[PDB]
Amino acid sequence: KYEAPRHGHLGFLPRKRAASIRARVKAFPKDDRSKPVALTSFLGYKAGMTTIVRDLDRPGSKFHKREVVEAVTVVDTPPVVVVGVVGYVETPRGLRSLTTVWAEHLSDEVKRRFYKNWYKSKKKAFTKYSAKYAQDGAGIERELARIKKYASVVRVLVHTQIRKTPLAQKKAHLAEIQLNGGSISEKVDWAREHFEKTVAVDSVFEQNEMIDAIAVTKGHGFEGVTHRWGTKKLPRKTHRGLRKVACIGAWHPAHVMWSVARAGQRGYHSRTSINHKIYRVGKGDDEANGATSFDRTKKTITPMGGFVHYGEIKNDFIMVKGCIPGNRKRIVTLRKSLYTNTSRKALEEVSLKWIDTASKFG
RNA sequence: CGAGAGACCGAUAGCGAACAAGUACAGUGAUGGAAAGAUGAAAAGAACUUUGAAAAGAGAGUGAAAAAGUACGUGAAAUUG
RNA sequence: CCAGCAUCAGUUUUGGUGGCAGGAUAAACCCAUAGGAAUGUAGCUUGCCUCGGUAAGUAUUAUAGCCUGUGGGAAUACUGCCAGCUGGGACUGAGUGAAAUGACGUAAGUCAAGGAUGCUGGCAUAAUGGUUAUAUGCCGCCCGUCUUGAAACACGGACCAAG
RNA sequence: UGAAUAGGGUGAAGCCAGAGGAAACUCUGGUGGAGGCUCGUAGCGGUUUGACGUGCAAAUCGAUCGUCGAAUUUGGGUAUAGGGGCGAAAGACUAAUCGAACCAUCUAGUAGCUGGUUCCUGCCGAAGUUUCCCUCAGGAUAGCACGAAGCUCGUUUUAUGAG
RNA sequence: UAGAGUUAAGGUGCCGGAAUACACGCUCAUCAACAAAAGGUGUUAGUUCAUCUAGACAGCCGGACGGUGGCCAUGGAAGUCGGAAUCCGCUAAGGAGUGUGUAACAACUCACCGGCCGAAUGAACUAGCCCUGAAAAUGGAUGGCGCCAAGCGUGUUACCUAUACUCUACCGUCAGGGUGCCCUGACGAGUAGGCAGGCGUGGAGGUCGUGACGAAGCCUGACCGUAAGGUCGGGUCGAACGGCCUCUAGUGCAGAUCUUGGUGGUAGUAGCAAAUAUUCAAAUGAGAACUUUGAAGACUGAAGGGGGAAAGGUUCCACGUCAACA
RNA sequence: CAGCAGGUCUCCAAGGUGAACAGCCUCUAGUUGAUAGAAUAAUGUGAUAAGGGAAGUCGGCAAAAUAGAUCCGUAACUUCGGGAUAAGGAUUGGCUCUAAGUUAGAACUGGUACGGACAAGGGGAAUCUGACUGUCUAAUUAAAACAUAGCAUUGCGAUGGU
RNA sequence: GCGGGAGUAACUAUGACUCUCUUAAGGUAGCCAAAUGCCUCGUCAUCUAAUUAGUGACGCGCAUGAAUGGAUUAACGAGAUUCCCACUGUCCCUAUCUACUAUCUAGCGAAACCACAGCCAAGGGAACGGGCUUGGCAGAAUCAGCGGGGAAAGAAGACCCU
RNA sequence: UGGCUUGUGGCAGUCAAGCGUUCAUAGCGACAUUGCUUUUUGAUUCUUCGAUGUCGGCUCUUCCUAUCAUACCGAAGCAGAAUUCGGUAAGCGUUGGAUUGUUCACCCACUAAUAGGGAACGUGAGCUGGGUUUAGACCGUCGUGAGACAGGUUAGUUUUACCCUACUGAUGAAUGUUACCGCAAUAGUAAUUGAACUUAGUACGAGAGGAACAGUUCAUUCGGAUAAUUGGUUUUUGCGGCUGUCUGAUCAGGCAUUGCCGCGAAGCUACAUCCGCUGGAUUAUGGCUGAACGCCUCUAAGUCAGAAUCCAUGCUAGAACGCGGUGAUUUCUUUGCUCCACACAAUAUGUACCUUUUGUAUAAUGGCGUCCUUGUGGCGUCUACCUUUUGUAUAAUGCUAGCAACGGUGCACUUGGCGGAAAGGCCUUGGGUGCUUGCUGGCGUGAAAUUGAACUAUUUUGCGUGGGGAAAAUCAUUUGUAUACGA
Repeated sequence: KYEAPRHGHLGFLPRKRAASIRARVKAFPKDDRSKPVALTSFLGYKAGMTTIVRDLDRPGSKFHKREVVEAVTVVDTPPVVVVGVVGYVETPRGLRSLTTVWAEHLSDEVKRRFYKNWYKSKKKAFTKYSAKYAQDGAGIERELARIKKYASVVRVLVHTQIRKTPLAQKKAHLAEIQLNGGSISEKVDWAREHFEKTVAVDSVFEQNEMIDAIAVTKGHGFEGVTHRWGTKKLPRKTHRGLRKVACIGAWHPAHVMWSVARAGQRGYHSRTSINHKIYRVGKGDDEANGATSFDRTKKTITPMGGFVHYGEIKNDFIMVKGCIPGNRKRIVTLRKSLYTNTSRKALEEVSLKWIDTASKFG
């Protein structure tokens, strides 16, 4: 009953498909016990990268404040629209509300979405898009919600506004998003001014915190043991056992556990990557790219031309030094970081020195 | 070749074979060699009518009975509604 | 027709409770009186040191050990009784209606003998109004053959018919 | 005894000429003939590697490798049949069988060894021990109870013999 | 062979029926649950003795004396190396010495012993509960829950307890008294094996009885009770077979990698025949990618062109069919 | 046995390119088989590439260097029949011109490269045995086994030896 | 078919030569640690980041020796080791793209093939239990995957004795 | 082979005399033994012939620490530092080559440095087949010999599709429904080290030397993220060279020889880019007040400081963990009106105690009688939950109707308000229903109309009847960073 060393990550079991295109995360990043109102996460779309030629954050370096080449995902963040701020409190059973406080006017892309009109799946009943529901009487009793003592974290059901980013569809992408803030009272009080229609981007993301890069990754294949775990080939490479593996079980006992080196789905969950440090926030048009060299390929920010398989960016973006899962077209969900490691390098803006602009190709 | 009988069978028995069993077949080849019986008194083995394309499905006649209809005794089960 | 099980009245056998007694014996749950040996508690007096106590006298306040003499108590190992009370096995008898072997008692009769059940149950050959889906709960490891020894992870059936 | 090797490279031996040499060596050209000379196809042989083995042939298929005017390859006719035929040898070879072909009969040869083997109840029910064997998974005999007919103890008291 | 009457071996906190009982006791560690040499201020009892108001013992506090460096091992020996004498001193204590210290002096402490204090303390010897010695790999792993009494000894009490024990009847063969058989003794778990008894097929001397106004059989129901398998009854048959009375044979099935065949199984799963592109339109028709025809392309041309012998023998051909069969 | 990826004597010989009968490619001339469409995982089946240059695996197995024509230049030693294409270097086609008609000599330019499809040698240094060519285990042993031209003794006068 | 025991040279160290026993009587030319060596990482030089191969000898021959022959000695090979030059997907180091299928579908239609049953940890035990004792755990309609057990597809084991 | 013992023996405790400068234990240890144990190395036929296939390594699937290195501590016959030794404690890290078949044997270059033990050593239906059970041929050694050997050499079979389970991915369905997502009662997880800037030329020393402790950065290596300044691939779509033949020829265009061969960018990726440590519980050990026990000291009362691991932070998830709301008439075993009145069929706090008949959860469990076979047949009427105990509706006056008094006590529970904020609760005005105590009167006597019937109180479900009311989608066409198919 031996062991051979840990080639590949064990605990992505089961390797379940992330059906919904936007990433979810049950364990949300807990409160900013500093900022009086925030959100927990936000929204993005994966677009492309640039080489930010700047200078180091770590100030005591041997080559301190030199020229530094760096990755950056420049993800488009249009602000999300509220349907209603749901006032989750407690009861003596559990995490149960009392009322929501609706928004009056929603967006336009609420037409096609609020349903589950898809084949081999359940509906919803005729809870369609909004008429004019509970907000008038509901807005005052969320004050009385904290007076219960039985009171929990108040949240807000949101939807996107799409075309603004170059993707042309008008059926919105849904999610609930938790409201953070100072205390339970404050994430209710200041969130009354949030449900009006649209929220702020800058409430959750302060410039130069960190931002944990969760999104939905690509489904690579039905990947075998070589790529999915990390086995080799045998150098004889004949017969049956080329890209196979050896042991799955063991003689004594016959019954093993969930470590075994088999084939199946790779990637494609709502997989969480850790503290990618936020570079800058730029609202409109600032940085460019497009340089005629081989580096890595096919995602170009305002060159001569545009991006391939996305569209040219004329919106409002947030720049994360690092990355975030998906590929082109894929809609992402940027969660914030609860444990912010390094000291916040805010107040002033971070350096942009110069950047190229030409073709990307020949 | 004929007759008679024995505590001597009634289609897995016994002569290879009860019946077109050496004949649709197989092996160069004296040879091996299976499937395989069946109405009634009289065949009268269904005219005629009606539906469907033939198959198939219903009324009507013949005859002692059609609760005998041609693949024609009695009929069980896996199989199979 | 055997076992379980049977109206209603009377009785045996075996053991105990509770009340009582004999064999045989006297300690006790607790039993008198006289003389001598002993020595505990309360109260008083006296002496000495010290603020807290102690020693001696106290038969002259009240009471006892252990022995001797005299006198008086004394329910039970074993064994039987009461059917007061309490639980059962076991026997006799009931329209009409026998024969043989008995006892004691009576103007009476009972015990004891000796003559005679009813339905299913296991299941091979001549039964009750019957086949049977079937909760819940408890018991619960099936052969022909070898060997001291296989439900066993020894051999040997889809299933039916021929031999 | 009949049929088959296109194409392509060299050339001793024999014989002559020309320059040169005392003479012979040397030395320059032509004429010419013997090849396991020699080279590539026909005919013809089998080193490596992958896929098959319930599939196309009862040892198969793909990629890859050898020889050829010599100890050359091949067809047809005809002859040799089991202790014989036959050998540069490997009992290779003979109808997928060859260390003695195959077919049929005597033959249902035989198996001191192993396995399998068909109603029930009742009466009633042991033994794994031995003298002994060219004798050992056996069996003559003896120990113990089968079956059937007719009949058969000891508890313990006096001593005697032996560690 | 069955229900009662009484109890063994052994159990009662709980899984799972029965004391969370009673009395006394060490110990409370979850002891209970392996282990020696060898060892211990847990903690209790008995016996003997040193020791004690004749001032036990501890802590704290002193005198550390004169002879004197006693003497002697030895290079040196110094109380302080080895070995012997064994005191005086001052006669209310200091030995010719308990321990440390420097080669050693130099330095220091004290049983012996002094001074405060004022009651039971201490060595042996014996016994018990504890306690130290004790490491290995899949999930409690020295119990599931867990228990500090729901542990254990000693003494006691209550409840539970073998078809045996035990009551009485019943089943099996045989004996005696007296037939017909009844009373009735002793035993009855069971494999080989023998005997007895009972059920059994084909067949038969016998054969009358039953039968076409409904025989064997098929199929289905009732269906006695000793394990063996057989009588009656219902739907139905269209000719066969038993009273009586006894004799005879190829005479009872679960099995040797067996035997005669169908049917199951993997399974409607794989296979569906060596990688020389196929696209589009028509004729005919019930049905057309396939026959057949046209347009167009892949493809080979020392053969996909041409063509004789062995061997086979009418398979060519035209006519004619779509069933079995590809 | 088979409507099986098979065994199976044996006939005839055009064009231009490359010796012939390789290859190349059209004629005379013939034809894609007794099932089919769409996507095109894991896994088994084809090629490309940075940097390194043997470091890896029983295993240079696998994989790489190189290649023609013509000229120069080149190693021990012989059974004198030999080794040589050793090593070490240099250049091509095409077109013009030499000559109004093999072939070779002069002359000019360009590209990644003149054999441009196709096609076409790795070399240096030390060492064994059977002389050479040849025979071989039919379903797990291609060799040092045995033969080989040649040589000797012995049987042995053939009416031999056998 | 082709010997033993004993004694013996300056000096560490050795036995030329000599004697004695035994038997029918005791070997030359030339070579050695083997397809044969117990003893032996023997003993020495050179090579190697270590290097016993390459190549240089040592003598310490368990047990070399001339016709089913020593020995001279050139050519030839799908046969056998090492050093040396250029170098290499074998590996470092894996990625990417491509042909065909898997996924999925139609048709007709295999294969040997028939145990009640299908958790694990501890415990007893025909002796390594999903199956038996306790305790923890364990639902069904469905498809694609992958090589660990049970021990597959199969033949009365290959060792081993009669 | 498995079992057994530990033979042959390994390890430790350790008798501790010796000997190391004095000196039983810094160290060395005569002489050996006791317990443990299963490793050197084997005793035994206990259990096995219708299989019990070998070694070193590649690859991938565990657990323990008889402990090499990382956290924490103490001591020396140790000057700091080099050197020497012992305790708490299993989360993680644990090299590259050469000799040799080969770990053993035996050597080198570094590096922070290169552990121990078991587990069918994962381990031939994943893998090599060098190591490892037969068959060409030769030598040594032995026997009369065919031939043999406890001695060596040369060639000489790894077949195929996993029945059941382990098991890794993807869909389909269960207390109205439900697109969409947060709790953390729980499940899976991640992990290491060095150098340099710099601390400091300070501590301490004869001399070589150079400690405590900070702030700062980065390089080996792993996983997840990874598509821009890198490195390459890109048959898709474009660009360079050579041969033959056809389309009538020239020519303009094609098939064909891998993408013919020669050179880029879609589409992907690394040889590459980005990122990564909170609170709680306690041990060795040291003290703190103070014992057991006049002094004393960490423990009996009393009371604190305190370790990688432990344990949680950080991320995934069938209330036993995808929480659960707004707003409202579902994919789906399956019947399906948004209304609500009457009637009917069965079950229940542990569904008791128990027992006979082919047939008891069940009345044995008001009282009395006309009828009346009679210990029969037949006819008529009916009084909670919950609690106490001998038991428990427990309840003594022939029945029924009417009236009066003490003037209290119980329950359901509307209307009206306040407040908790899901456990939904109470109180009181108007209103509704029932009960205590005492007295008095009557008991004759008849129809309308209709029928199949219940352990029918209660609760759940269903049918019949009746009056005012009423709405989402499945398919499929076409596509994605959605991709295996699904979702």
